[PDB]
Amino acid sequence: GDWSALGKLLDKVQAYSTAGGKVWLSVLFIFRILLLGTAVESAWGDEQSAFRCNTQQPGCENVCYDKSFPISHVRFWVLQIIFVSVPTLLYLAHVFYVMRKEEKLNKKEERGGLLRTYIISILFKSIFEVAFLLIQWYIYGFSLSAVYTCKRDPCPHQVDCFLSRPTEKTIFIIFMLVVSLVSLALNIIELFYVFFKGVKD
Amino acid sequence: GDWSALGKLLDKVQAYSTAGGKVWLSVLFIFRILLLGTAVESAWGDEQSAFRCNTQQPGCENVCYDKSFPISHVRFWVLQIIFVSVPTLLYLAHVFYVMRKEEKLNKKEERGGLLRTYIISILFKSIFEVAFLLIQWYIYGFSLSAVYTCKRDPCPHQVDCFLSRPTEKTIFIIFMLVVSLVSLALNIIELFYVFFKGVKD
Amino acid sequence: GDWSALGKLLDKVQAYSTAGGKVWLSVLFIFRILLLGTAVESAWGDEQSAFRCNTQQPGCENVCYDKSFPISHVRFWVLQIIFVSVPTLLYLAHVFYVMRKEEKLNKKEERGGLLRTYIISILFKSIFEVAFLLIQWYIYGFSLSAVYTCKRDPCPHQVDCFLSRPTEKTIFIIFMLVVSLVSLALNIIELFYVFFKGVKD
Amino acid sequence: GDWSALGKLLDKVQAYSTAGGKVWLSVLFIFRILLLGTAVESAWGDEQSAFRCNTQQPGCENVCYDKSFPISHVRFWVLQIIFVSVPTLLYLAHVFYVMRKEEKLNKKEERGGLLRTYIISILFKSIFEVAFLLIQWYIYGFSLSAVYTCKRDPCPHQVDCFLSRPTEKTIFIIFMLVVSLVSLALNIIELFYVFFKGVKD
Amino acid sequence: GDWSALGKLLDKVQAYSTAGGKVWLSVLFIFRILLLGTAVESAWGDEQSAFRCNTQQPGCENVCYDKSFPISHVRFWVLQIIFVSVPTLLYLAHVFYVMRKEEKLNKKEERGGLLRTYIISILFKSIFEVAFLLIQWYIYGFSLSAVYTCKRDPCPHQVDCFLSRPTEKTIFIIFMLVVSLVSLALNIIELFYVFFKGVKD
Amino acid sequence: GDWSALGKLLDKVQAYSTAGGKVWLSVLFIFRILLLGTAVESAWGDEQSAFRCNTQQPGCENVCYDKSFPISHVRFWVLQIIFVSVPTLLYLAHVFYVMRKEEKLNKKEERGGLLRTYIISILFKSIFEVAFLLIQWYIYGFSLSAVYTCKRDPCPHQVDCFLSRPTEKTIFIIFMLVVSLVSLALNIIELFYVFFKGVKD
Ligand SMILES: CC(C)CCC[C@@H](C)[C@H]1CC[C@H]2[C@@H]3CC=C4C[C@@H](OC(=O)CCC(=O)O)CC[C@]4(C)[C@H]3CC[C@]12C
Ligand SMILES: CC(C)CCC[C@@H](C)[C@H]1CC[C@H]2[C@@H]3CC=C4C[C@@H](OC(=O)CCC(=O)O)CC[C@]4(C)[C@H]3CC[C@]12C
Ligand SMILES: CC(C)CCC[C@@H](C)[C@H]1CC[C@H]2[C@@H]3CC=C4C[C@@H](OC(=O)CCC(=O)O)CC[C@]4(C)[C@H]3CC[C@]12C
Ligand SMILES: CC(C)CCC[C@@H](C)[C@H]1CC[C@H]2[C@@H]3CC=C4C[C@@H](OC(=O)CCC(=O)O)CC[C@]4(C)[C@H]3CC[C@]12C
Ligand SMILES: CC(C)CCC[C@@H](C)[C@H]1CC[C@H]2[C@@H]3CC=C4C[C@@H](OC(=O)CCC(=O)O)CC[C@]4(C)[C@H]3CC[C@]12C
Ligand SMILES: CC(C)CCC[C@@H](C)[C@H]1CC[C@H]2[C@@H]3CC=C4C[C@@H](OC(=O)CCC(=O)O)CC[C@]4(C)[C@H]3CC[C@]12C
Repeated sequence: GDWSALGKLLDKVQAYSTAGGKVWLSVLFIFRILLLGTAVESAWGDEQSAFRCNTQQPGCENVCYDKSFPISHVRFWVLQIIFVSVPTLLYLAHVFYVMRKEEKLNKKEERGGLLRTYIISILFKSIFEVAFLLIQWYIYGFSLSAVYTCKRDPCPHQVDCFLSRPTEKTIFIIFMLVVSLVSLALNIIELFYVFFKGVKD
Repeated sequence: GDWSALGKLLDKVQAYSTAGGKVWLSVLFIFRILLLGTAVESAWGDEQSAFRCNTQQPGCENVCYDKSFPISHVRFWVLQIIFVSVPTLLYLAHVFYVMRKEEKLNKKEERGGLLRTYIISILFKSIFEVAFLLIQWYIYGFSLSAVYTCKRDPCPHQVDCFLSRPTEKTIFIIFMLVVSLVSLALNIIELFYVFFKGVKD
Repeated sequence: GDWSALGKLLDKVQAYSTAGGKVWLSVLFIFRILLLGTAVESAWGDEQSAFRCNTQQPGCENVCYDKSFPISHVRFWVLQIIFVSVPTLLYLAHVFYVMRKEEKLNKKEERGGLLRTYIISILFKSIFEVAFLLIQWYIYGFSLSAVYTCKRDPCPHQVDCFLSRPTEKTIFIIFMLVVSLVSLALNIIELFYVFFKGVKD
Repeated sequence: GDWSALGKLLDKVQAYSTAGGKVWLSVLFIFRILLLGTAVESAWGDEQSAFRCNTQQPGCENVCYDKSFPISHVRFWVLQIIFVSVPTLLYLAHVFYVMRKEEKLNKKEERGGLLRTYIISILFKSIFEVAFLLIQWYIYGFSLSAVYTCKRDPCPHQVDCFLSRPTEKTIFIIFMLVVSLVSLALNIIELFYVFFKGVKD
Repeated sequence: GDWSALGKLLDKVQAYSTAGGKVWLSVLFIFRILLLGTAVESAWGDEQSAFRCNTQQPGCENVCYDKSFPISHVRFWVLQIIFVSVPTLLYLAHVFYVMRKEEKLNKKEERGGLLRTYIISILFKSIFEVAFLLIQWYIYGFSLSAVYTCKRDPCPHQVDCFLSRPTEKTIFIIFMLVVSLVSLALNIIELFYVFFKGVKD
Repeated sequence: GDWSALGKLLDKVQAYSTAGGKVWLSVLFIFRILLLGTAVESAWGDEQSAFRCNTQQPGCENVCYDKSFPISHVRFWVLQIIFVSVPTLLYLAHVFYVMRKEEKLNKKEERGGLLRTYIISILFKSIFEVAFLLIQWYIYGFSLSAVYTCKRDPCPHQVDCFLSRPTEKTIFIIFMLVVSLVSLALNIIELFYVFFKGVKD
């Protein structure tokens, strides 16, 4: 029977949030982490072993693979999720510490103080997710072709290379895209609601 | 001695369900997850290493494997199970939050409100499972042959490829099919019972 | 100090069982699962990598391996153990739920009802284990030879193939066989005892 | 504060044992399991990949490896340790159940009964460990040579094969041998003490 | 309900630290360990398997790889993080032991004593992190080129070698660099604050 | 709230030890185990796969590798740490059992007894660590060269072999050496202190 303080912190951290938004956002986060950890990781098990190019020059395949894939999508998604998860942890730690400070102050002596930080965290999450989506659109796009052309030294003129299981990777990319879009929509809806309620004072 | 609240939530979430259906559905879910995680995963350990085609052109085997298997069945099953498991988690979280809200309201002051969401969750589970079954029937069918014909560029005209342990994969596919059929039958029986009882008011 | 209810359920679920049979069956189950998970799994680490056939035709080894081994014994044993473990879990869940229902009924108001299901579970376990043993006898037998003859297309006429470490696999097969025989004997002894006691009323 | 019953069972199960023998036997068991699980397992990581024979006939190396090593020592040690650990678990379960039965009997009503089983367990442990040691002496001996001669079909006349890191395996075999000898000595000392005390009545 | 002593130790160990610095430093440490353990480790999965040099002499690639990479960056980062984490653990253990000693002393009898050690720990952390950064700058720099020249025996004159995915490794190196810079800035800010407050007495 | 007995045992087992030595020794042990388990294990991931010798005779590389490395350093370090950790566990178990015996004796009835064993454990730890260090100095030394000469049958006259990443292994060997030296110094300081205090009576 030592769950009262945890419940108190949980209910105090959810003051200004919508009744429905909490469950949707939590289950979306859980779905994202489960999908990232369970099966999509094995799809990128063989990123370079099965990658072959049609040439005889040794060492050309390494540089061609480097140029084709500047960074694997799995680690990009990991960075995205950790960067969208950090601000909530910061907010939780800050509110926990200030609550303990207030508890000590009231034990010894037996708007905007919190909403501003909440809005800052929400806008940071939104801007980070939209920036990551824009970067992914700019670098890789949202389609993969099984044939790639490589024109980097020391490979002569042009060479051809083939990827592995492009359809599966494309499907998973689309899934991550739609999940991120849903997350952005939920965050912007929450921000609109809180701002609309704050206008009415 | 901190299990009273968990038991209260567990008994409150099982209000309108049948006496017998709960145990059957729970053990079916446990059997499905155990079978998916324990042994069937190792059967797909070598999906592309042992896959060989009878040709000398480099790079043809990659595209032939891509065309033969647009998506591995294991990850399809993982997506199916997570999509049929999410709505129950949503329902549980929603009922937990509303119960906490009612507890706070009654502490400070010392049909269809829930059945509609229950029916929505049941119908969502049924439609998702039947849609996944229909998609699996449409794409892969329910039989695998050890010999496949590939007619994709840059392979000349037609080439032949061989899979690995098709009989074992076919057996596991049939097992998953019958498990899904049992799940659908249980869900439709529960829906029929609850609707029949609701007709009598 | 929250183990009283678990102990109550444990002692209530063991009403009609013999004093000695409980420990023997439990330790047999633990021994079986430990042996299956600890060391025998590594013996089947290389099932197809070390399997070689004496031919030059590409792709013949895959179909020959498929025909030689329709299904690996490890996954067959996993299916057998899960199918002999499910009915006990069903019985436990059912008795737990009915006990909670009776507790609620008696709180608000401050033979064959269970033996039939017990006998059904025992007979189901016995019939499933004997069926699995019969299937294993019919398909694989209980001996493995290091040399196998393959006569399947597209391999010409007949080819020869060699397995790996047949003696170790044979020893483990014999071990699993004797364990299953002991389990069947214990189950039939329990059934005989309970029926003999029920005859005397 | 729910450790009183566990302590009661622990002190009741250690009635007739020596004051010093308990700690020595327990730490010996812990040392054995830690050594088996931590580092010696990796030494047998490459049992067949690095095993090479000096021939050109395909498939001869498989049968030669099978004949050279009928069973890996690691799994033999696992079987030995599980077979010497089971009887103590049986004794603990039996004494726990009879203690619960006596507790229920005394709640409702508010030598050789145990020593015989104890001696049976001790003698079973001793006979099993000595039998395993004798079998290991009879089959593998206690020395490994880096060169082995194979005279099994279909290899012509005689062929030569080489093992991997024989010195390390020999050292670990000697370590397991001395640990087993210490265990046997401790068990026989305990049996001698208990019999000598029982003679005096 | 056994968390009071842990909370007491946690609040006593955070006496002289800033209100804001605690959460920032803790979340920075958590982010660092999560990034090190989650995804960056897999990027160095193939450090030597994919490393190829353009030559025919056997054994030259080993020495060229040894000369190119005196030590992998992952283990260097592990050493850095463990060396910057040890002093805080030492401080925590020391304060815990002295608090227990004082508790015993006061039970039986029913500035600079701690700040000096705190400052020592802070300066040790700062000097260790700056030393590690300087060493990394001196040895590897902060850029990797896909082509390397090797001039070590027994390779004739000069040979060329190619690395793998240099861009990803460079990105992760930059990430670790900026994280370390942030950590150093936070530590120096904390030291400046505590010294400035100690000047005023 | 069930930590009082554990704290009592912890404070009673630390009677004669120095105030400062406890934390230093504990953190040294934690650092050693963390370093052994975290990163140094992966450095020996490829001990035999990358080891190549300049010859054409099959099977010579196996015996040359066996002669070059009689035993891997990682398992030697594991044996060293387990052998220096066992005596403390023995002392803890013995003091726990005698404390329980005294508690039972005083409940029913409502120098050198411990220091000798403490000194025995300390001297055993010191002698074991110094013996392991001497053995490591005698067998492997403290330096590794990338080129090794092999003169064992059936290799003709002399052959040359190359190791992998010798610099990293040398650095880790030096690290383990200095850690062991620090441990020996701490143990001898503790022994000197306790003997000096015991002289004064
Ligand atoms: C070992 C794990 C399984 C449990 C211990 C860690 C948890 C207490 C932490 C880790 C990650 C946290 C989550 C990280 C991100 C978010 C998104 C966050 O989104 C919001 O709705 C914004 C803040 C709010 O409205 O509460 C809600 C909290 C949540 C689910 C956090 C809840 C608390 C979690 C589960
Ligand atoms: C770490 C794990 C082992 C325990 C912590 C998580 C559990 C509390 C959750 C995770 C998955 C949940 C299950 C996911 C899906 C379902 C199907 C669901 O199906 C129904 O019968 C519909 C709803 C109902 O009638 O209760 C019943 C609840 C159950 C078993 C859930 C029960 C609660 C579970 C076990
Ligand atoms: C995470 C694990 C280690 C603990 C949580 C799960 C256990 C509470 C369950 C899982 C598997 C169950 C076992 C599965 C099969 C059987 C065989 C069954 O056989 C019988 O004797 C028939 C029924 C009876 O007489 O009780 C006895 C119960 C037992 C050991 C079950 C006891 C309860 C177990 C250990
Ligand atoms: C998950 C694990 C770490 C804890 C849960 C299981 C333990 C409660 C069991 C598992 C294995 C058991 C051990 C298996 C074998 C033995 C040898 C046995 O040898 C004897 O001295 C004979 C019997 C006696 O004199 O008590 C003593 C008990 C012991 C250590 C057992 C003690 C209880 C153990 C640790
Ligand atoms: C099994 C794990 C997940 C929990 C058990 C171990 C923790 C109790 C320890 C392990 C590592 C420790 C951390 C290691 C390093 C630091 C940095 C340290 O930096 C400071 O702010 C300096 C000291 C202070 O101001 O408190 C703060 C404590 C913290 C987070 C420690 C807090 C306590 C931790 C989490
Ligand atoms: C699952 C693990 C993380 C916790 C359960 C096991 C611990 C209770 C044991 C396992 C290893 C033990 C350690 C092994 C070796 C030593 C060295 C030993 O060195 C001394 O200072 C000598 C004895 C003393 O002065 O106390 C101190 C105790 C300690 C840290 C032991 C403390 C208790 C430990 C952590």
